[PDB]
Amino acid sequence: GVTFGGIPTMLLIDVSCFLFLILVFSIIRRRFWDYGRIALVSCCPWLTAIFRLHDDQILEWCGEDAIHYLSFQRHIIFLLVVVSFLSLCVILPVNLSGDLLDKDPYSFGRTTIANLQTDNDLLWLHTIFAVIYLFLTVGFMRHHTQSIKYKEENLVRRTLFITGLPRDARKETVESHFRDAYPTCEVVDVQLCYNVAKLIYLCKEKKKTEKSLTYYTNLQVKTGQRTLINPKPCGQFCCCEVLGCEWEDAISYYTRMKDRLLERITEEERHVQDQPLGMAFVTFQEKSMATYILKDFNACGEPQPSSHSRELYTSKWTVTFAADPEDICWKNLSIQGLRWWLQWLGINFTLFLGLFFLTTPSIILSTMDKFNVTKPIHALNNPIISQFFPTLLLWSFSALLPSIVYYSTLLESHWTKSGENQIMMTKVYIFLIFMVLILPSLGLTSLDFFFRWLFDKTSSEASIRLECVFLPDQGAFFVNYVIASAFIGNGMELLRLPGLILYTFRMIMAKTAADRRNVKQNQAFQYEFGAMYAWMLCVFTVIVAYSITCPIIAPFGLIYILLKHMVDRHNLYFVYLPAKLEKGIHFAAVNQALAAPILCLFWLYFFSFLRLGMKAPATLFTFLVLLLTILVCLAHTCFGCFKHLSPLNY
Repeated sequence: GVTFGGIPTMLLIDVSCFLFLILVFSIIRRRFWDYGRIALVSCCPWLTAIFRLHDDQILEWCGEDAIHYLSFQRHIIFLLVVVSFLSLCVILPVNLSGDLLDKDPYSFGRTTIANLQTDNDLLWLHTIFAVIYLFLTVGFMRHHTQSIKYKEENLVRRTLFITGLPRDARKETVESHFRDAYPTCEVVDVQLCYNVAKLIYLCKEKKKTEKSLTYYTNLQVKTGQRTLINPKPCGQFCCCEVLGCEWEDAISYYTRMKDRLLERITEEERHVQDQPLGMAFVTFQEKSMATYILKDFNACGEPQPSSHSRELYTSKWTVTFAADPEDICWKNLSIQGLRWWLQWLGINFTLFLGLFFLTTPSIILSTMDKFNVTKPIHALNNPIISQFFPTLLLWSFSALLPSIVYYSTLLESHWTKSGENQIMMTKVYIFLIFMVLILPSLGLTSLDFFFRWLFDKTSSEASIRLECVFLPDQGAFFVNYVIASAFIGNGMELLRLPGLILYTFRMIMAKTAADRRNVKQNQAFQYEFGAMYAWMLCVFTVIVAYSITCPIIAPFGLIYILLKHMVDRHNLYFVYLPAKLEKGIHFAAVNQALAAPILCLFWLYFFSFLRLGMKAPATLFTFLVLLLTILVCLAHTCFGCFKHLSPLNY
């Protein structure tokens, strides 16, 4: 646009959408069955509960994982404050002090690294600031890691989760082994695991039926008469008497349902003892001896046999440090061995095969156009559904692709919630870093095209795609992306429109008023750390990568992180029941945060390669910094994934 790269108009549109979303949420928060405060049922009260909520209140009402998440967000806020100061006060004047682009005062290109000549000997300032950004990111994330570790030392954990037991072991034999082979440890109790998933589900259904029964008994006794109900999907409505939907006594119906639940309960009680899960929860009297056994097993095989060794297949065990009882997924704890791995290689391999060729909405849409999918629509339908259907399709594809990557991890079974969240964070962040940042920056549309251009080796007339990175339209595109994530993205995260749709569908498809109450008290679910970390890290990566190339994205990134911190302080309390995950997802998020300074260094290395060329001083300096910061971080990942093998860690 003729204005500042479309930033004024797009910012006005996004802030208007944010205000409208705030208005809609303020209207619907308590009216839509307390959807905006759904975790509390499991003068703006919601707006003043994020500026008055202390950290001690959050530590109690949301867990220590929420505290770690909010401390990470606050550290990112401070880092972005420092980055915005440095950029806006040094790099932006330097970029504006250039004549390589048009002299229009209201021009976005003037505020980019492309405005400076190759012989200005001032791109050294940009490279030095890239190194400074890397150092600042490392320092702030190490401060956050120090904060996590002080809460990671005790953990009051003494239970060890052992898998690989034969389906013939007993508590007596397990205790006999742990006594005969390790005389210095005091075993409290061994809890063999059985396939208690259907049993738990039926127990929960029985409890819900019990609450419905007591509701319809208290109501009956207080009103002096019973209540008519119509058990059928969408049976509350259509008061006209029709066949199929009949009005039947509530007390008798709920009593029959409770009796059937009880018969299934006792049948599953009988049948659950015949399906051992080949696992055990051995809890010791001291974390010292628990860690001693953990070092004995996982740190090197097992160099201490016992009398009950062959009968237990001690060499086949996999002793872990266990997890919180409420983060263990007994529903999908029953898949082991070659399974969960055939499923992993059937889910994630299919996802990789699909995404490798259809990573972006652009390539997905262009495939449809080539295969004459949009031809029936675009035959002759007036200009409206011709210029608006393709853009409507691209937004939809964005959402759907992120969401499919997400669900391949809501699948994958993932025995523990902490294990599910860490893999989800890794998969979603890696996919987003390519769908959002790398491929659109380079002008590509899929990972197949990315690797075809790379050839896995520097060859041919390359380094032309490395100009779409620094055009004064890619920078404005990502500035507008950060603005949208700041206002539209955070407004939609506050509103939770798809969740509201599903909640309304569940409520309307409820048999009775008691059935409408069990939905309200069970709608709230644990906060999706990892799922939210990946999005936050993706936007942060965009901000940092384009913080020097275009020193205008920094204030908008600061605005985005402030608004996201507010929205997450709101959602962790009014919504999103507390989660008890292992303190490893936070470390993984800290490790994945360095990809943003790494990609900033990549951007500046690309610029140096384009202008000064290979073997130039600035280019070689940036390349050396990139190689060092990647090897240090890569060796930092091969350290964590192999730390338990070191006896020093124990």
